[PDB]
Amino acid sequence: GCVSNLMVCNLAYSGKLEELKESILADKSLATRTDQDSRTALHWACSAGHTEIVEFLLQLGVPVNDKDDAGWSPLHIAASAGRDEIVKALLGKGAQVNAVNQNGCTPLHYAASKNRHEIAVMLLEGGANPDAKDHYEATAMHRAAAKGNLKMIHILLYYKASTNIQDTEGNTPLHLACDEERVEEAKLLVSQGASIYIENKEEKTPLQVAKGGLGLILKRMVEG
Repeated sequence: GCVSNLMVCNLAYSGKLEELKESILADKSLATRTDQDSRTALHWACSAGHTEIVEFLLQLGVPVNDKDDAGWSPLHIAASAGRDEIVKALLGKGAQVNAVNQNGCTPLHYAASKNRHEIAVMLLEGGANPDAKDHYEATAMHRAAAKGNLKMIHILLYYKASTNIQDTEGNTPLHLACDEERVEEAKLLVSQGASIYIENKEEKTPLQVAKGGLGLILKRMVEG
């Protein structure tokens, strides 16, 4: 099905490399032409996951940090959709790992909440701010802790993410982990220095916010 009023974007999202190549080579201008969503063939290739296509466009010299209408860079799209090989190609053409979309999110926010382990690594290895805050001042850690993506928390801690940052509801990742009971998560978060003392905009602490059986575990981990 057609995703664009622009032929090339369709060709790209569909995987018609030969055709696409015929066109672009015919009108190099087509590699940068925008559509109804302000997207180029790059955006659509990244979305659909056509690596070969991304690489041809990249080597043609098209821009790698151009945002569509919602503020989505190709790296935003490659990250959110699990295109590991494409994320690699983008970082190798200098894609800005810290670009923010309209919603205040970086590529790492999406890699982190959809559990893109190998892609989170690439981003963080590529200079991604692990403490990047959205519009609610929430970080990847906030997400991982909430959803209890344990392997992801490990990754974010290896890359030096803060554990004691506060969203606009005054909540730290450890708050979130406790609120949703994430035992191993809330343990691990505090074994790396998450405060079991700090209060949200409800003067509540992580312990106050957890279902007894876990608020105790934590206090003894730190106090005993």
